[PDB]
Amino acid sequence: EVETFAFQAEIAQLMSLIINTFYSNKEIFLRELISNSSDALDKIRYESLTDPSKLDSGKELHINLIPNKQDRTLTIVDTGIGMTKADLINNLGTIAKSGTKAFMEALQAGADISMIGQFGVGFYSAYLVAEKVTVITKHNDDEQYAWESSAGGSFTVRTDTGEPMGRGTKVILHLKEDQTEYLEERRIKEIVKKHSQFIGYPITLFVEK
Ligand SMILES: CCCCn1c(Cc2cc(OC)c(OC)c(OC)c2Cl)nc2c(N)ncnc21
Repeated sequence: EVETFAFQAEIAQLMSLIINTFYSNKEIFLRELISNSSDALDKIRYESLTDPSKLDSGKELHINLIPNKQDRTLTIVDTGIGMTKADLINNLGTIAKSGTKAFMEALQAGADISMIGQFGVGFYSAYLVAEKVTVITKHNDDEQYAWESSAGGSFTVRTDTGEPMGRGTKVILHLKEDQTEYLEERRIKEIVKKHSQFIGYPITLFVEK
């Protein structure tokens, strides 16, 4: 069964703001996702010091950027800690609620959208460039799941019967028609070099085709 949930009002409201505000500097969505991945890889690495069995789902700690012009997707892959079902449905949105208030407050005071990351809600910057985001994730303690939202105030969760991923997270950005620049190799390299040059894991930019 695919299950459908309502975002908290405040989260829905943030997402509409990100979709609706005029803001040209959309490229910062990629460092927000990569930094989420880097945080997630730090977590698993730390947890495995006191529990080496946590890496039985895979030792390699890395980030892949995968463009696909044919599906119009950019996918951000990591082998970090992953998320559980309770993360996806409840936990993450509960934390996200206060970062959302603070972010929204700071924007009136003239902070700008590029600062979303300081408020723990940088994931939603994905909606600057994506018409739909699909999140595939596998935590050690749990099953593999697919979360997916086109905003509009709802999200879905189902158990994923697709490829098994070992441990980690794929964020599949289904790009808006006029955002296909983020599928171009030189563009991605440029942004990674500009905003994400000091990440402590290998980041592989896959090329087509
Ligand atoms: C915000 C901290 C943790 C959530 N998280 C995120 C960011 C994130 C945050 C969310 O809430 C604020 C969120 O809920 C809609 C989310 O969706 C599945 C993701 Cl994807 N990315 C990763 C990742 N690559 N690996 C592990 N955990 C992640």
